[PDB]
Amino acid sequence: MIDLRSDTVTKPTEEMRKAMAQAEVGDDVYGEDPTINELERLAAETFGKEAALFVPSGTMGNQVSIMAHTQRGDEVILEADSHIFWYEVGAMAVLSGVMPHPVPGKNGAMDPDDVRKAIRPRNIHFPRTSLIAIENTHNRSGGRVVPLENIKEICTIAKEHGINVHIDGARIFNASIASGVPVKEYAGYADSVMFCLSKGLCAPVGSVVVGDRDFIERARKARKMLGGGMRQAGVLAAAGIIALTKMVDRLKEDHENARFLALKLKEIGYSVNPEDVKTNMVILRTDNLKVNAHGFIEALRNSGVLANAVSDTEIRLVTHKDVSRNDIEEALNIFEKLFRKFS
Amino acid sequence: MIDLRSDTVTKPTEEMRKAMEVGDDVYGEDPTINELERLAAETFGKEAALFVPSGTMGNQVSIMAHTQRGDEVILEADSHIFWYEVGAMAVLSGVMPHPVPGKNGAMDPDDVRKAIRPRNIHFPRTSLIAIENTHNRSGGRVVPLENIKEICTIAKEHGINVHIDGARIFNASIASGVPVKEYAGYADSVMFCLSKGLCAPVGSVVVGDRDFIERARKARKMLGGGMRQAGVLAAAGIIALTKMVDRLKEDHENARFLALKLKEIGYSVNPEDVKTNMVILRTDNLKVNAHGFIEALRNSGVLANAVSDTEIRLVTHKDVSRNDIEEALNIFEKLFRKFS
Amino acid sequence: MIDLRSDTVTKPTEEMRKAMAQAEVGDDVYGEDPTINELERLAAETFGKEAALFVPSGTMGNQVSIMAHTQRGDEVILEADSHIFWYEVGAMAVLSGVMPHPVPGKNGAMDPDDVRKAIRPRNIHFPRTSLIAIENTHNRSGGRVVPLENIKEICTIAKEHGINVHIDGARIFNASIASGVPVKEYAGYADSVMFCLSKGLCAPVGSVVVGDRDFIERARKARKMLGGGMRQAGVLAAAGIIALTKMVDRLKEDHENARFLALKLKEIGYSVNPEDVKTNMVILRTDNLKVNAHGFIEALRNSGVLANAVSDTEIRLVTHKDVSRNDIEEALNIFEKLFRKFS
Amino acid sequence: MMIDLRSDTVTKPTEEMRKAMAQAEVGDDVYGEDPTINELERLAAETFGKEAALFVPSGTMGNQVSIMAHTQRGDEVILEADSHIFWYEVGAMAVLSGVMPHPVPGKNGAMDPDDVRKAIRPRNIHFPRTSLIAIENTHNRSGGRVVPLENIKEICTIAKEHGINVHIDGARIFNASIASGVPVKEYAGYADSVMFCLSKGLCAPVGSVVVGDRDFIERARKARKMLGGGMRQAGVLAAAGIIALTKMVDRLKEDHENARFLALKLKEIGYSVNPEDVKTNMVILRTDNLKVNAHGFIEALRNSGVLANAVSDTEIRLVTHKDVSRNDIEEALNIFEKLFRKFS
Ligand SMILES: [Ca+2]
Ligand SMILES: [Ca+2]
Ligand SMILES: [Ca+2]
Ligand SMILES: [Ca+2]
Ligand SMILES: [Ca+2]
Ligand SMILES: [Ca+2]
Ligand code: NA
Ligand code: NA
Repeated sequence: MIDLRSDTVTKPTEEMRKAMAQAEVGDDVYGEDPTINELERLAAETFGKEAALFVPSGTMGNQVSIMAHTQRGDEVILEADSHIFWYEVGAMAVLSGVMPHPVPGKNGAMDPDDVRKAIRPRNIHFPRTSLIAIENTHNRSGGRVVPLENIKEICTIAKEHGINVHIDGARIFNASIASGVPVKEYAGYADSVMFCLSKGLCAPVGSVVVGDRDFIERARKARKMLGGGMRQAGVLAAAGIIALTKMVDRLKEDHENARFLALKLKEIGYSVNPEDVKTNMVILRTDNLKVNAHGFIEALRNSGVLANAVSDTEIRLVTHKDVSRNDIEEALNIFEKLFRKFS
Repeated sequence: MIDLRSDTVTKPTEEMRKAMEVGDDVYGEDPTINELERLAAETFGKEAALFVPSGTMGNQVSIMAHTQRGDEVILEADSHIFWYEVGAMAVLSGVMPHPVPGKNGAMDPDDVRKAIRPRNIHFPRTSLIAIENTHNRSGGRVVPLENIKEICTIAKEHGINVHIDGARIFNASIASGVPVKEYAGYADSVMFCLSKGLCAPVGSVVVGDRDFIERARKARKMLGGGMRQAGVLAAAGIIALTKMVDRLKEDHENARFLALKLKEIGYSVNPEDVKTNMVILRTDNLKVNAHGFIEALRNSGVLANAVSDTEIRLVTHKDVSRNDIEEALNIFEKLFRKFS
Repeated sequence: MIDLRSDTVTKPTEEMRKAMAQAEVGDDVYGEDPTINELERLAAETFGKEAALFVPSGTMGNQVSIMAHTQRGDEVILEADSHIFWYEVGAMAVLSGVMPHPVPGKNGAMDPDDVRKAIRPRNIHFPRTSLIAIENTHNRSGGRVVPLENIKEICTIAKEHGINVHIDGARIFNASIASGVPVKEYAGYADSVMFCLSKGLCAPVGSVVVGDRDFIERARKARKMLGGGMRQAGVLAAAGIIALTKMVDRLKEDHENARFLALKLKEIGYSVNPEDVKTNMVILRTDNLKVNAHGFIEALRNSGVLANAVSDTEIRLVTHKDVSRNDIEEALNIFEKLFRKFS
Repeated sequence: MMIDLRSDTVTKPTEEMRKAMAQAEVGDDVYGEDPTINELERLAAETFGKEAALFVPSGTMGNQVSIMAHTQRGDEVILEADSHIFWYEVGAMAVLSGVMPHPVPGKNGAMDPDDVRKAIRPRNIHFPRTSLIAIENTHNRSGGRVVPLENIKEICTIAKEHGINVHIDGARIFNASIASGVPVKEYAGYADSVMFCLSKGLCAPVGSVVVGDRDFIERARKARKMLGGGMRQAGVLAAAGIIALTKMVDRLKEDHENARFLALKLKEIGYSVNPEDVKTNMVILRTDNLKVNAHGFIEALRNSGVLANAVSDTEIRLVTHKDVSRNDIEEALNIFEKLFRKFS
């Protein structure tokens, strides 16, 4: 089918499948897997950091980072619509015993003044603000790119207060492709960065956390506690190396396809705003249709297109490697036919 | 000094000092604690009650008794549980707060409904909604009974518990005319303070169903609130609950007078917003910010707390007489000349 | 009834009642209660430490100490039969996220070599051992006194590893009166000590934690989090000062009464060991009786004597200010009658 | 290269596994759409006679999500005093679940049922609630010892009477089964949940599986999401797991035969080992009759081409697995014989 549900559904490339088959492995618990070691070395190098740690998921990447940055009772400033707050099962409270301090943002960009104001003064009644998290290409807002200046401004505030900064860069390469800002530049204004290998980059499993050597050592211990300490994970790391080193540039194609899809959907008559499409996500409202988002998703599935409803009136369409321009053209033919039925 | 920092500074009345029969509460044998809890449960129309050393403990054992690890707790964005309880909900219960904006403590029921998490693997389970009555941060504002009723209805629909942080619920009752028993009927649990406007030296009480209170009592033991001959404290608590409620009206009168007169001097206050024992004073029209003005106030005989860089909270209580208020106003008058 | 269940049942003396009624108080949250401040000053001085913190209970005292000494995932070495492990509702795991590491002891004295062996090596699989707790006048062994030499040897081991030492001194003054070792000497070989005011010292409520200034500041914030931050607690502190300054010497009376009780129980024929009784507790075994401990407790209760069973064959008898020699004599007459019935 | 007797975790994928992983049919497991993971879980559930199963990236995660699903904050978990959950899982039970471990000493990994019974907390405000009893099968620390089915049966009876959950840390449960002749479904029949590893003796590169009732597995799956074990196209890993379960269990007998040979021969040389205690893939060697300690002996073995781990200042653990052949065992033995001349 034509899967526009998310970029998480990307499948391994033929190059990845071959590398997994001949991957050199070892027990990572002993630090003896050569491929995992190389993946971490490459990731550290790529983001200009001292060290890196491979994890089974972006969620674990964010959570081990929070654990490594905080102490029980601490508070973590984060954007009110960020993944760490909305889609990580309340893990920060259970695993680290910390409280989130949601700060509103405009498409992922928290006003530097609101962030500075959310920092807790030193008082017996108050938690200690020890971490500030920023999400780049903010998911909930529709894959928007957080301006480099916003990140730089918040980094300055953090520095003045002795507060750590973590960038949830699950889709940081999409941000870099859209903005022209190198990932090293983003990373320089953060103490840690988590980036996904299993979304737009097409690896089957995993993410990576990069940061200072001492922070990574603490995160590695947290990873062991959480259950992310695998054995011969080099099989996964082999695909990860290809994802990191060879699948970044083509993300531009996903952006082009998302924009083309949006422009054409608007032409048909669907409620979409092509001007809001900055990366690989398109938000489709169903207010003008005879059925709501849930009913329209079912009609789409019957015609060969998969998508998710994110509310009763909104559907999200996400492009990726496994959605070609031909697939986009085919999907548009289907959307055209469904508009005749449901407008 | 003229202490306007909080109503927590109230000292025991002579009758409280004399009242302060005991036993070991761990064995449930302190008769005065037992009578205090019996009286509290009766007053709020609940099955059981639990004495605790502080309102923070009262709120926290209630959260522990209402939730499981990983749950989410809907609460007002400027509520005490979120801002002034040291992140205890995350450490003690492993729960995540889900702040919802409110207008003077009143969360729009529709916003509360939208904050409830659907059943999905990525989401915590919303198991509790907390409402703070006479919302501190907004100036000791009274949350409308209709707001609480509506939220209770939503909670019922979804099978979610409701906890009322009633640290100053009697102040609310006195101002609104709504009996505390009526407020409590729309909640599963209520925590109310004995150590603030009611003048007891120590403690608060949590009221609710018998099974919830049993869970809260075990949580209290875990937290370290299981005392021995606490009847010494309970004796003052009974007097606070049974003899000190009516006079809260005097604190409201003094707060309103203070606010009215401060407005006349020229300070940035809103006398029409003052319905209980608190006055929010803004410093945007002064030459110094809240922290600087608090220091000046201290040097002239007046104690108050800054609640932000531009806001000061003034609180009245039994130990601040009308004469004290008049004396404070003379001081505020002099300081307006200096910093305006 | 004649209460031998625990020394927690002690009621305030007339002196304490007057002091509580006349207590000079203030708001302790602002550090303004003069009586709490004097009690803490006196407590610190008495234990030879720079700071102290009054708490509502010994459990809170131990738990805030654990919170202030550890970080999530740490391990706490403690005696296998200690109160922190058995009677504190699993608080160490919930509040501090730490693991207990039980070590056997002989009457509360953990073999120093066993303690050194229980310290975890630096390995990703292992928690960090950051605290060693020692209980003085170890309850479960029968109110036994831990030798100063034992604490001294453990202190040296702790210093070598950079590990903190906490003494659960709930009944430390009973230990001091029996051994002749000043409480400041026991405390000199520990980082922190918690002692109770509400047991043998007769105060109605509370305990105190003593230690270094930084540690106490962290313990004070932990106390706020747990809910032990009270307002005009000077009412309780007034009785606390009398407990500390005027009720220590008379503990020797409780020790004398416990010894007399044990000797006479042995004379009657009960299975007791007077040679093991050096403080205010007597362990009585029901081995030679036609009933188990629980059934014996019931028989005692029906005859006017209260006590607790500590196992299916052992019951604990505890003396205190509120059980006089006359009461011990009357209890013995009852014990004599019951021995004829169940022996 | 060196003879690695450090652990069975070092097993490398077989040629068949490598091909199945690279060519695995995958999908997004978060949506429950990876066909290979789904088949691995179906097969695992069936093998253990349970309704459901959950793939996890490690045995530690398997145990921890099970503890999370079986307990509430403040609960106590009875477990053997030398078990992996207590010693080698980074204190995770306290941090993740807020539960207290209640160690019960065991005899060769087996806790006496009456000691388990006595460890259950009475209902009292001072005591945590005992909600889970964990049993480790082929108990590692004692030397890969096999816990009898009757021990597990008796504990199950006690747990049922008290309404307590039972979890089997079956990291090496197939080793127990091969040695005892007891099908794994029989061990599992006396437990609410069982975690078993695919990445040790079964030779898969990554992961373990938890089996149990549908509702428990659903709760464990949500715990897995929270801990970060919710992967995407994990079918790549599951492909090797299916082969581990279907083709690598019977040969564990070879690992046991190799360990028995190793022990018998080490005894003949003069080392302090007990061949009579060796029934699975582990041999405990004490250094009591050597003029060196445990760590020093490990260093000497390393210098001679043999890798092992010290588990005490006087104990070393030798583990056999697919990647150590009988010829490798003979080589190690010949070296052990000589190093016996140097250190005795
Ligand atoms: Ca993927
Ligand atoms: Ca007061
Ligand atoms: Ca007492
Ligand atoms: Ca007499
Ligand atoms: Ca392996
Ligand atoms: Ca050979
Ligand atoms: Na911590
Ligand atoms: Na729970």
